[PDB]
Amino acid sequence: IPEWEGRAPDSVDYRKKGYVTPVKNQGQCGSSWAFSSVGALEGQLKKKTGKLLNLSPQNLVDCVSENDGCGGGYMTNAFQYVQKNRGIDSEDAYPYVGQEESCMYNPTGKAAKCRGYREIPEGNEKALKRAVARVGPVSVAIDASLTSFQFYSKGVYYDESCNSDNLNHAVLAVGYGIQKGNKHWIIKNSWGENWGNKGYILMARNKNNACGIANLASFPKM
Ligand SMILES: O=C(O)C(Cc1ccccc1-c1ccccc1)C(=O)O
Repeated sequence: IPEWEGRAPDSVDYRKKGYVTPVKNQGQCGSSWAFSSVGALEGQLKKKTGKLLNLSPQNLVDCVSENDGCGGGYMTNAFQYVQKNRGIDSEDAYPYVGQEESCMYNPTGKAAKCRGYREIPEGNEKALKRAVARVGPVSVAIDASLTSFQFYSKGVYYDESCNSDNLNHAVLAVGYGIQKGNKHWIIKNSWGENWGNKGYILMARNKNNACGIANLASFPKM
């Protein structure tokens, strides 16, 4: 029963399974791509080794040379860096500063490795669902620019004005399900525990790829 085949469960929540580290705060730096990347790596590290450890977004901000540090970046590029670098440091060994600095990677602080990555077929929410169910938390990019998104508190978020072609923010899909009849994705943000619902938002699922949720989705292989 390969990932893209067979019975995917109705709901999944990796927070309940010890796959998800505490919600972080990226601060004034535009590094959600690095927080989304470390989130997906943290999930695979837990699955592979049984240990849950904060990995270093600053390691990615400083060292993934073609990403733009606090100016944006692609999670695919972050996974490729960890593969070619033969590791990524832990948060404790390479702590978050909130601004791009010179690369200070140290193998002594290495906490995970990467064997490559796969991308979800663009716009395909069924493939994203099967990936979350079979692999673990998946990095995704969304339009987070709307006031309705930024001041979300509860419920399943849907806004017809969300622009699936304006992928301005990277987050982590840690599960999916249904709430009062409304299908959703369970999304870990990087705006602190004070944002949304303890740092999380439920985003509409199977509603025409709302906010672009399946347009730039990927996971690392480990
Ligand atoms: O197509 C989607 O995205 C799913 C549905 C689904 C996806 C993947 C594997 C199985 C199912 C499924 C179908 C019918 C009953 C129970 C489960 C959904 O609509 O939630």
